[PDB]
Amino acid sequence: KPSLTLWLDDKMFTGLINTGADVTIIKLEDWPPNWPITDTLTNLRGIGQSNNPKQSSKYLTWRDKENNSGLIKPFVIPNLPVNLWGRDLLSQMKI
Repeated sequence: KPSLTLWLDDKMFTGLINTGADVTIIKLEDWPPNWPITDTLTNLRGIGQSNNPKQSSKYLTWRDKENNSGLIKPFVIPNLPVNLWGRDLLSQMKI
């Protein structure tokens, strides 16, 4: 399958598996507005400073449906049409 549903802290998210990227990206529309984000100067692949990318301020706990768990600190961007799981997350999971 091409997509994966997981929990980040206390919310479920679905996204495409994006093993080509080292970092995970959540679309701003799915980002809970009470969760802290901070502007990032990090140079993301394919994303320009003018998109004003942000990063989760804290690490989030991820869980899968088997209660395997880890931590990721995803980037968050506007006008992204799907959530994209990167290697930061995928290398922690049994796949």
